[PDB]
Amino acid sequence: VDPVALYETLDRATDKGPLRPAQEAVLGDWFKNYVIIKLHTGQGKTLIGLLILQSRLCVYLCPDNFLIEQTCEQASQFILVTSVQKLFNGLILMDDAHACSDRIRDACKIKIPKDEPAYHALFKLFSTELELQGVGTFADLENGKRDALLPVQCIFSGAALEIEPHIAPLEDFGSYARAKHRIFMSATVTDDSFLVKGLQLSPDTISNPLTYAKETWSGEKMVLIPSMMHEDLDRAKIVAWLAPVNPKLKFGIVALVPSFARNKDWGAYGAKTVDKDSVSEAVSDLKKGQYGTPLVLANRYDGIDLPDNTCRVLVFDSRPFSENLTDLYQEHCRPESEATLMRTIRSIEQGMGRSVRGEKDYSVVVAIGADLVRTLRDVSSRRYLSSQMATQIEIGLEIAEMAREEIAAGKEPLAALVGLINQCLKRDDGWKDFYADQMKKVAPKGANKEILELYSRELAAEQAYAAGDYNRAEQTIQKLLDDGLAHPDDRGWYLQERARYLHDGNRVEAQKLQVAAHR
Amino acid sequence: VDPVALYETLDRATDKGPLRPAQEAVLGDWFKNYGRDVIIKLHTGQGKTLIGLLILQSRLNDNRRPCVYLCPDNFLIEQTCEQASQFILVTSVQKLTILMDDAHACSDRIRDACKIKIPKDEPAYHALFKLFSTELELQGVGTFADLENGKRDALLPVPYWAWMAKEGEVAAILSAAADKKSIKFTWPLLKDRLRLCQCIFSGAALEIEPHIAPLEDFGSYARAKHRIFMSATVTDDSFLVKGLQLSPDTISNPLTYAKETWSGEKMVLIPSMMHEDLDRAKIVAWLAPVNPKLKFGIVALVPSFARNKDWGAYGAKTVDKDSVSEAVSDLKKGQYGTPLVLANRYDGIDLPDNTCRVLVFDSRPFSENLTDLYQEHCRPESEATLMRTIRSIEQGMGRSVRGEKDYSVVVAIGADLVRTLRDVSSRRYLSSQMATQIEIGLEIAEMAREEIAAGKEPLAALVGLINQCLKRDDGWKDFYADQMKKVAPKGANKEILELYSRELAAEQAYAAGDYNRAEQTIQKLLDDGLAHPDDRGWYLQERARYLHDGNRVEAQKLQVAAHRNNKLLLKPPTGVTVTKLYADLDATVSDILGRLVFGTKAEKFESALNELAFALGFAGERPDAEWKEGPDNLWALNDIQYLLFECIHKRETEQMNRSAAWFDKHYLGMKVKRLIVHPANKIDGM
Repeated sequence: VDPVALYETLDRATDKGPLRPAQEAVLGDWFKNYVIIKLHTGQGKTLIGLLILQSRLCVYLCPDNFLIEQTCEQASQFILVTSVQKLFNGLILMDDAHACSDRIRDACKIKIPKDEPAYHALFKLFSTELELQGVGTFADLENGKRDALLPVQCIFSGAALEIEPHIAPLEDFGSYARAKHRIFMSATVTDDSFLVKGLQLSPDTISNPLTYAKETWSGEKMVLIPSMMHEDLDRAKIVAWLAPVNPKLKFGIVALVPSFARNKDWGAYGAKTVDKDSVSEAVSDLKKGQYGTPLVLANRYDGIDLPDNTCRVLVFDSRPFSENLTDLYQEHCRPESEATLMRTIRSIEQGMGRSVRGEKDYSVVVAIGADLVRTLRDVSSRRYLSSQMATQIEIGLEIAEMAREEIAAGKEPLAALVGLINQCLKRDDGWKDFYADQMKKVAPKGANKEILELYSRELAAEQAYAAGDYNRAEQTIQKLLDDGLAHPDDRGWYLQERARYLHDGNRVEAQKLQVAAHR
Repeated sequence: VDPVALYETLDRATDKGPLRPAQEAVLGDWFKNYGRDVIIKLHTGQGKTLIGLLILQSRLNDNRRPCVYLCPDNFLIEQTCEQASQFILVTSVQKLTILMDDAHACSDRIRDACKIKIPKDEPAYHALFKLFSTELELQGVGTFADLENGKRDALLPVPYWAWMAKEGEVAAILSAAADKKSIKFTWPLLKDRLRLCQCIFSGAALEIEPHIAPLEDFGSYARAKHRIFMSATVTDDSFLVKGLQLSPDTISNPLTYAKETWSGEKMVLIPSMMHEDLDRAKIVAWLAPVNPKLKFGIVALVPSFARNKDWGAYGAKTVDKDSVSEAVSDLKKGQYGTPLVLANRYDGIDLPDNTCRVLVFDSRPFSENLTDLYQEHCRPESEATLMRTIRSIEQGMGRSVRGEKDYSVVVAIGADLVRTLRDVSSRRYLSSQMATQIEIGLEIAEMAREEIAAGKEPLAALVGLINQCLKRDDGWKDFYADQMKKVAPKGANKEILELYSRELAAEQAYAAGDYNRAEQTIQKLLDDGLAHPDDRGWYLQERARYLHDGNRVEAQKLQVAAHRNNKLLLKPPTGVTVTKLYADLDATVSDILGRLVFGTKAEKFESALNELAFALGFAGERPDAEWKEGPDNLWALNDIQYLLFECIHKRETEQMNRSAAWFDKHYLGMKVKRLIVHPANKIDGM
């Protein structure tokens, strides 16, 4: 049942030709051998997925329900697909593996808020581990605010009662771990080094992505970082520019924004401030040419398809801070740690994977905020980023250089920004060929072996602490520091991690470690 | 610029893959060569829109411009260049360096646009009727009265000698009618090229047409710098020589894909060769009333505007070639309750995927052109007649597919396609694809007979076979997947090309005034022995036809000899004197039985009432069509006994008087039984 040849048995629509060359190859390499099918989206990952889920003659998986009833239509234009909220139980394929890692993370955080009565039983019951330290800062959480940590496995914070381990406990999804092996998919822009934290699977075959030999470069992403062109284009200007209704544009806007408070900046101009399934409405009307109203989504940097003129402009408004509070509290506590940089970058990259879904596609991405700049400027963070991303980012940086040249030539920053968006929109060949020259810097890479190993140790520390063998966690962090894998601040923070692993043991050693970290 | 590499520079929509293997091979073959004329064939969905546009883009960017694809109709001007959004100049053929699609369809829109048709309502009919009132009578004393009484399909020519003798009077009468919708579009052409043409009368319309469509007159296509007449692999490309003015070379070197065998699916049905309880009288009872179950479009194709009545009475949506532009779009929406009905739409509609999974093909496409009916009268069995009817079969089934894994149910039901698709000689005039697809259609028809032999309802057997193509049946798919291995595309038979090219050159020679060079070319053809002896008489008429402009004595002797070979030809006013007169048998009698029914179209009725003599073994003639006076039908029952038939109101009483006087004049005192064509029996009628 061979997925390179037997594709010619599909009584496909008149609009459907052969396979891509890359599909011919990757289907063959799957077939001869059988993991991350890194390909530029628009190499027909839908078709690759459905042809593996034909060669299994066993089902798809995807972020969340809104798209999946739509995506099954290609089993009509060319076993039944299903979303990931189903089929698993606690006791093949997947798609957009980091984008769906957030959905499978939020399904771990079954928090319940403090106005539901269960907290008032929880707060006194759990008190024996937290009251001994927390009363020094009981202030925000006495009023129900979320801004305070509770100094108690799972984390606890001043907001809701919160079943949230540091790693997402997605192991409570059973058959995910049990099948012989299962293919993923992921755009080549993905930093798949995060998978061992985002999806827990182990470093080895994650380091060998299935890849066409000539797999190279794709997606005309004009990734504007206008926070490195001028402060006249700092974040507040774009909201007050692209949020109004403007049906005179021939393509969709969308905006991706960090919090439900900032819906009051975009929505001040009447944008369609949807929720996590009414997005279907504004995306479908943007397909149906209703280019009038910018769709806007809070804290959903992921799991949206916007092929071709459905979006030539995505506004990536600000540096993400998660739907989950532990991932936020660590941003305060570990401000230049590897964990914080990779956790942010894994979203910064995924928050650009929406507005391109074709191989020859073109797209403005505007990604803005000086804190986002602080996260993307560092060469170490472009080391975390994929080399396709690192190149596309650096091309974005060169466009910001040309934009600063234009402004130095006296061009008003918003009129230069309109000009730049004109270049990508109107297929300006002097821009397209410039971009084609610049793309020769692209080459693919495997997952980063430096980091998969450290994260397997950190992950193993979490599981050993969970498996009743805190001693093996002590050995893991000792071995980690002896190998020198920690960043200079983590050389302090790991004493607090060790202490958290040891507060169930001899209380005094962990206490001395915390005192040694507290400074 | 290079069409091998150009494809990957396309800003193509996310739903579009790479360049196909067939397209890339064929575009190597184009680019390593032509980058003036060459045919192509390429199966539907091999992307002839895509191929056509990589070529026309390729030409447009090396500044060799303008160059244009033709859509076979006005409907498609949007549906084609939509794929300049999904991936330039384009236009409908009725609006006109031109690199075709759908070669026979684009031929025919170039012919029917170049053909006068004047209906009985307008004085333009009656003034010409007054003009030719003597010579039409002297070509059918009987039939000349059925024009004023006005049966739709009584049919008379005006002879070449009549036409040339009254040239300026016709030109004056119809210049005085140059504004009418019956005349307006054709008029800049045939008002000048009079003598090359012929003119034919019927009791509902009259027509005027040249024997070769006047391509050289065109503003653009006549002066083209390159062409490539792409067509579906279904087409027998042999007909394009005269319709599109090819060399034999151009058609002889087609750029098909080097490893092509078969692609595209048509479940061609011939229900009239399954059972008579499945011929057109059965299929009448089922298809057009509204049905709730259907998930796919249905289009009824009928030969002419008068044939709408049955499906319209059952209630299918009787749109026309203009108003179809709505319903064909609502077939994409979901209008599946009510089928369309289209008259004479064997060409120019493209119905991809579920826009049509069922198409009905009612009857043998006797043209919107009287010229082809009267050449079916002059030459009922010639190569030209068999080609011009077989070609319309080969086009009509090509409506309901435009992909390669696309699929379709062309239901072709005619009682005369019985006496059309059977003959292997007639199936010479097909591509190897279309010939094989038709033969698989007859084996499929036999399998429907086997279902009826399993006692199943014949219509339900059709609904079953419909299911076997709707639901991608393992049976039909593997049955086809076994049988089509026999095929690769043909070139063309040089014997046909050379014959047809000499026919063309004879017309062009007479247009040059070299009537003698045309005449010699015809004699040369007969000395090469290619034409069957029954076509020889038409060629003697062809010799005489041009010679009448200046060598009337030999032309008259030739016309006498033409009449001696085949009497249904034109007969001169002087010199000629009246001389004294199992399944394939089932099919041919069924074509006779299908026409002899009382009140049928008169030409069909009379022709069946002549052929019925030979089906009964008598020697038959049509004196009103042969001797041009006297009875419409006359048989010798033996050399002393005869049988006679004649076409109740006042005016019809003249006919039996004249035909009696003719018979008593030429066949003096011979014994006869005399009949009149009426079912009425008071004022034998049989």
